[PDB]
Amino acid sequence: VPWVNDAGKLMINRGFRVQFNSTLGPYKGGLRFHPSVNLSILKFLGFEQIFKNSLTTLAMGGGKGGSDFDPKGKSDNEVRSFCQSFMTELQRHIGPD
Amino acid sequence: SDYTRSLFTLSGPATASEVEKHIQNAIEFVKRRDPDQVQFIQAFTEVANGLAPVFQTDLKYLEIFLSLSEPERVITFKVPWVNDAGKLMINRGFRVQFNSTLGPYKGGLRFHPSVNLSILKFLGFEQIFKNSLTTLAMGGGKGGSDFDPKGKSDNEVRSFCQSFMTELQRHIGPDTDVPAGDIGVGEREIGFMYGQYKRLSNSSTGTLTGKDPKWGGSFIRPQATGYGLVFFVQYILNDLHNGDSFKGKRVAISGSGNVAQYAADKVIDFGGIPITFSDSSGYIYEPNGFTKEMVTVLMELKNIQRARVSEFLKYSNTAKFFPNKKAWDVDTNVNVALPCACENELDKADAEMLVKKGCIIVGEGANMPTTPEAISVFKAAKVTVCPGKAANAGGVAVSGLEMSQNSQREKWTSEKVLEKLQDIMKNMSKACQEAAAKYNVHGDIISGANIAGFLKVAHSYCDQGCV
Amino acid sequence: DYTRSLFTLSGPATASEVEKHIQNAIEFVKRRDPDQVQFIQAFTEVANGLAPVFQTDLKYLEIFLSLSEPERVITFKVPWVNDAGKLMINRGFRVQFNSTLGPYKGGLRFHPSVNLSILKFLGFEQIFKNSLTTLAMGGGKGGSDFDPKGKSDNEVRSFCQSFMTELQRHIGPDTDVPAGDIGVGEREIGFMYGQYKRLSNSSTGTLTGKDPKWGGSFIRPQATGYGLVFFVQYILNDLHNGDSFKGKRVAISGSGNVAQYAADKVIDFGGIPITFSDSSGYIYEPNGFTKEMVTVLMELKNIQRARVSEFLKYSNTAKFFPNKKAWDVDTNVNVALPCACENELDKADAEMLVKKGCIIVGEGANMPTTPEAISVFKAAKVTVCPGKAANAGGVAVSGLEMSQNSQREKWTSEKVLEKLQDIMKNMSKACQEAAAKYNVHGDIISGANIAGFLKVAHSYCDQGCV
Amino acid sequence: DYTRSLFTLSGPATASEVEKHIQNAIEFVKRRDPDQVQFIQAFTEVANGLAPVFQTDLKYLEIFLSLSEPERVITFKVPWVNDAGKLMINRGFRVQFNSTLGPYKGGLRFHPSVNLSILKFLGFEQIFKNSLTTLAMGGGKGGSDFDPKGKSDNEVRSFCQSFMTELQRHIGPDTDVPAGDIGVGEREIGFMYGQYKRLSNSSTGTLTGKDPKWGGSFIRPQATGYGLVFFVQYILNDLHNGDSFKGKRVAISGSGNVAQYAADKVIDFGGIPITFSDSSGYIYEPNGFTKEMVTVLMELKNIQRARVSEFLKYSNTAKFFPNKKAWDVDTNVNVALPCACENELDKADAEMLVKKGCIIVGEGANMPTTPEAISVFKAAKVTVCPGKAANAGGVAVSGLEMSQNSQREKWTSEKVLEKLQDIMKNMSKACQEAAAKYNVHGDIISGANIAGFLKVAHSYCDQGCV
Ligand SMILES: NC(=O)c1ccc[n+]([C@@H]2O[C@H](COP(=O)([O-])OP(=O)(O)OC[C@H]3O[C@@H](n4cnc5c(N)ncnc54)[C@H](OP(=O)(O)O)[C@@H]3O)[C@@H](O)[C@H]2O)c1
Ligand SMILES: NC(=O)c1ccc[n+]([C@@H]2O[C@H](COP(=O)([O-])OP(=O)(O)OC[C@H]3O[C@@H](n4cnc5c(N)ncnc54)[C@H](OP(=O)(O)O)[C@@H]3O)[C@@H](O)[C@H]2O)c1
Ligand SMILES: NC(=O)c1ccc[n+]([C@@H]2O[C@H](COP(=O)([O-])OP(=O)(O)OC[C@H]3O[C@@H](n4cnc5c(N)ncnc54)[C@H](OP(=O)(O)O)[C@@H]3O)[C@@H](O)[C@H]2O)c1
Repeated sequence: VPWVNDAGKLMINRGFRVQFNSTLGPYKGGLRFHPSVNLSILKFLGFEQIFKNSLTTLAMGGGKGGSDFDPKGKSDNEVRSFCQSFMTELQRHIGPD
Repeated sequence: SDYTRSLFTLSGPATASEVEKHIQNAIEFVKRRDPDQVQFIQAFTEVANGLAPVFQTDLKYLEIFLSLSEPERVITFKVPWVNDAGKLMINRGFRVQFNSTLGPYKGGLRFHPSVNLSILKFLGFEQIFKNSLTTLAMGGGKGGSDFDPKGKSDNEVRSFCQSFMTELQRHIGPDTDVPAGDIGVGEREIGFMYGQYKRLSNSSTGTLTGKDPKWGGSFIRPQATGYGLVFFVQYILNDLHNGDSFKGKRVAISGSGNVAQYAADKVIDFGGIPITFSDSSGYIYEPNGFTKEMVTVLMELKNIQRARVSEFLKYSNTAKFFPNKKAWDVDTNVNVALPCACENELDKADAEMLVKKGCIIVGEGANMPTTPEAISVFKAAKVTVCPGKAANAGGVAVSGLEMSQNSQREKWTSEKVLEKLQDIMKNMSKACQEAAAKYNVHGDIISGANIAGFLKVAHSYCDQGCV
Repeated sequence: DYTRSLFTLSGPATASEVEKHIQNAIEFVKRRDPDQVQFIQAFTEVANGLAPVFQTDLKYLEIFLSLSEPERVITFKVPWVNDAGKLMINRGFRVQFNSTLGPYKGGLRFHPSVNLSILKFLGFEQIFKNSLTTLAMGGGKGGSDFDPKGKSDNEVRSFCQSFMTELQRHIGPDTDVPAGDIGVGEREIGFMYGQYKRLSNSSTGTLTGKDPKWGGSFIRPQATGYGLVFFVQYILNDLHNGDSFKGKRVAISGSGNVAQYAADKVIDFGGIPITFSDSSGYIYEPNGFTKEMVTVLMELKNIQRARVSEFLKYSNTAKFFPNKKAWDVDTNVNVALPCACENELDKADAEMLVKKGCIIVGEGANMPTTPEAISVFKAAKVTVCPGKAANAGGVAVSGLEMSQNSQREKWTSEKVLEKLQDIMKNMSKACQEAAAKYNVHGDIISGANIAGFLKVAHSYCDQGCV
Repeated sequence: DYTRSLFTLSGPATASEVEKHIQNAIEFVKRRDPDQVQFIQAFTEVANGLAPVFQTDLKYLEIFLSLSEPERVITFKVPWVNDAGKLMINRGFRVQFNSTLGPYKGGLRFHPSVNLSILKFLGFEQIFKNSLTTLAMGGGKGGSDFDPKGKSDNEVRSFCQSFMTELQRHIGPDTDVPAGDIGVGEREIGFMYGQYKRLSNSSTGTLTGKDPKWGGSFIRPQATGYGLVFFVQYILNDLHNGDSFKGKRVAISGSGNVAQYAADKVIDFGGIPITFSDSSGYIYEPNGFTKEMVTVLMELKNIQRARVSEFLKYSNTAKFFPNKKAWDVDTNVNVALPCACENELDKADAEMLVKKGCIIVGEGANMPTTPEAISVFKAAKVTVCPGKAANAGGVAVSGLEMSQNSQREKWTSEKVLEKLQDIMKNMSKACQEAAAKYNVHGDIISGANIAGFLKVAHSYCDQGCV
């Protein structure tokens, strides 16, 4: 995820979307922006999310995603720039169904 | 002019010691992001250290290099398939789409139980810069699976290939990502995957390379790496050794596989005399050289009989075999050394032998054949070393020519493909020479290959807005 | 003709009949777009240039009218954030005028004056210039009212990325291949290419003018100047009974890329370039500029950004005349190549050139020769090669760039140059033949109008007039 | 507020300062589109109606200006072959103005007067009318200068199919859902729907106004008239402390669909409709029209296309007055419902109605009440229900049609009617609350302007101002 901060400097962060299971429905799960984020954590949350979503009785599968992007210390405009760049790639892999 | 200067935090010239520290900071940052990707960390380190002269002119290139070390896209996916017993099996599939600045992601697929993300990232990262060296419009990538072909029936490999391509087809295409073969993926696997891709996409395009000539394949594929090595060395001899040539030169070749065989054939076309071949058991030696007829016999022994080099004495009264020794040990003057066997095969002692025997140039057919200590010996002796990442790129170069033929919907003759491969090696050799002279030192082709490969990607990356 | 029944007007017509029908067409265009001053004027000028065709068959006027409506125009909001962090909104356009002969092809202009009327006039004319190249290219034009002046590199990047975020939805390697223009050079093409590649996840020839390292072509810098000389050389051969540039004194105006490379190619053909110019004046070498002298001039203009007068420091034979046009030079001139700007060659300049011995004019710039200057040349039987054909070398090489991308093969410089020369050979022959066919022999301006129009018109009817 | 830093202007301003800023905004809109007279007037009128909002925070003026640029406008040539076998070319349009709250939504107009300025003005206002419905709908408008008058059914079919051949590329059930308007009724909706389904190979709610047999909704013909009466009914309850239509004599102007169905719903609520009108005059029933009498009037107007005077043949009690407006009727009038045309209710008409006892005006037509008429009503404390809210019933039911298509379920007539009433219930409440918050209490005209705008502006900032 390349994005330009308020100082005009290019920053590069890592984005993830773990699409774990779609048996009962579309992948469903939150996005976490935090410096601690990595594949192991998102897989653990996404794996468990399959079965919590199953318990709801609704047609929802399991997934989880996010980035190591750290919101702390960032201006509103810097968050906007990262969010737009993050979704520029993510949109290719998601959708209402 | 410079349109991206404001984007970079690191900038300006730097001393050698400042660059060494910054490289350490970059390495540590890469480690923190991927603490246990040992091969990828090592790959980032080796490429970075080869670029110190560029970083000394402008530290912005180190920031660009770090940004290139993050893949644009990595796809991991479950691959379900049913074996011949009717049991469900699950394997992991990968496609590392590392960089597309110069063109579509390009890189092979490996099916082997050792495959994991770290290995595919190290191969994909280095592949960006070799593919840049071909001068062709190709990015860098790598993929595969932990699926183990050993012990599997043809039908089981077919089942896996179809399920694997069922997911991969979603992320590749003729203008996006063109995979190829590697360990565990040869013509059988390329054929099975191409059929599945064609069926799902309902199209006939050059989305894989390594295809059969009957459906989109290219000539010169078996000969590409050996021929390209000899083409590269020939041009270095003319440009850097004032009109020198392979003509009349005794050429010690190590290895007896496809690279060694076809390097010898092209050496003969250029008038050189190949005197040796080798394998893990020893080396064979012809005092007056091997002819094309003799190479043909050796090719049959290795490719059909699967014999050792010693078997060749059965066919030649002049041949001599020396057990448990390297080709570099041969007692005769050697003017050109072509290591085409494996990494670290030419050590400090071998290089010292070769200098005394009269070696003027080394051409690497294998990957990293020359040890660091051997390279230092060659540098002091003024023996040119042609780096493998440039000299053995003929195989990937022909894969690019296969893409060109598919885009043009025209199958080229053997002669046209060969001329194009030769022209690619001419421009690659000139670019390595020019980069070395401009940035580090004249005649250091190893430095020139590192610089020329990187800079084309980095400048294009800035042209494109660093996205 | 399988489309004959679709059109009401048919058969030959007198000049007065053609004028009446053209007036009815113009009025219809005015009612549709009452205030698009530039577009109405462009439709009028092209229609009047096609009178020889309309007199043979009035059906062509109805075809011309149906071509005057763009297939598709897209206007869109472009939001972007400047370096002060403030949201700015600009208007973006892509006029996809006609795709009969190939994908919509045409440049992008970033300038505060840009509006729909201007882009429609440029896009309409671009259909017929692109037709003349003989390549499979349609016609279009686009851009934005974004003003690059005063903008940082980063602000141009932000705008370019947002602009292409919308534009990518409507373009493609087989659909619409834009290029550069005023305000859109190497910087902007690179920023837009990167954004397009990221969004489409593909590496294709959807823009031309790219750097040779990623899909670009050789000869692009030299394309317009080289093509101008190729075209004049072939017109001299075809229409002036084997004549050539050899031994001819050539007055060149301008000292930019077009003038520099036109001079280089003139020398290759044995011509003698005697002048260069800029806004300050013109320089003159009585025995000509050599390739070495041109190289010195190129260094002065491209590196030092100097005036032409600086060249006198490097040549003792050179003379500088301030505040004068190259056409004023006191010597025999056989060829005039205006390569500076529109309206640089006026009636008085043309009368001078005729007296100095000028036999042919080649337009490297856009509309350099005024209407009265063209009348003087026509009455004197001095051939004028229209810019729409003669300066088409740039768009020609952009088409060759599309071929190289489709072939995924970078041609050598020599192959591109041979391809460009063959294009200019066929263009000159088609201009000559069209002029002769319609009874205005030697009128290369008419021949260029007819050849460009007719290939589009006939192909349009072949395709069912959709 | 996460978008504050993006806007240059911020903070409160006096009324005169806001007037200066609005003038600067108008001048900017004028320079961008110098000759779009209708659009400039629409921007001016909406901006002046939002002055109270701008006074609290000038950032809302910058947001309003950014909304005035369409996200996307597509213009395209429409070729079709008429019954004589001749090729005709018309211009097609789709202004996709704003999608902040949902897919672009707005009708299509086939009329020779159609141009970009008119469609932009209608599309811009459609953003805020659709916002008022509380439904997830953006704003848009489209059509063609194609003239249906004099055309055979087959020619309309040919044009509709060619028109949708291009339009389908830019619309979709989640992208843009067009509807009917002048020149585009059931016939045209059916022809276009068939073409869209064939090309897309899908059956979705990409058009509204469809027949109930294939994706259509009940209450579509009655929606605007019924919704007008619902809106006034709730305003009477909310602002006039429990008042209602019951027992009220209602002067209605016009005799088309809006007037007819408003009269029917007035009767349902216990009101007495006393007048109808057309360009020739008005008819008057001293004891009111019954539902049966309205049914006779509907047959006369929709079949036979007769004048209102023709109703006197069917009623001995009816009186006809030539060359006069309904507001002139000599009797006590409690409610006025202008359902004919813009500017039909002028200052003199408002003074008459106040004297006759009028307590509320409900606008079925677009801008029926002149500014001077509005001044008279405010002094008399007569509430005016703005058309942009009161006549939103048609677009509201178009949204309910989208919901039924998304659910693949046809609702009963009663369920659609219930949802339409609830929408008008919430719309009236939102208008009053907006007026109260900005200290224009009881000014439903301002409350409708503010509620429609603010939902879009706040959502626009929520979404990052893209
Ligand atoms: N062909 C290509 O596409 C290509 C491209 C780039 C780089 N390369 C590199 O080039 C090298 C050889 O390629 P190839 O196609 O010739 O492979 P190959 O067909 O396996 O031949 C390798 C040869 O080297 C010999 N060898 C291995 N280890 C040896 C040792 N320790 N001492 C002496 N000889 C030894 C092998 O003999 P044994 O049978 O006794 O092992 C064999 O004759 C490898 O490093 C490969 O990665 C190949
Ligand atoms: N190169 C192409 O492919 C291309 C593409 C599109 C259009 N054109 C047209 O070709 C012409 C310029 O081509 P170019 O690329 O060579 O542009 P350029 O590099 O800017 O050079 C233009 C030359 O003309 C001179 N000039 C401008 N106004 C003048 C005047 N009033 N009197 C005398 N000289 C004057 C300029 O000198 P100063 O330094 O004093 O301005 C400069 O030397 C223009 O008509 C342009 O629109 C060319
Ligand atoms: N129906 C909707 O959902 C909808 C949608 C958009 C806009 N509108 C607006 O609502 C109003 C009417 O809607 P509608 O569908 O009921 O239209 P309609 O079916 O045409 O009815 C309009 C009525 O007004 C009359 N009229 C026109 N000009 C008049 C005048 N100067 N004096 C007196 N009567 C006059 C017409 O009589 P003649 O036959 O003599 O003209 C006709 O009876 C218009 O302002 C229109 O813009 C309605």
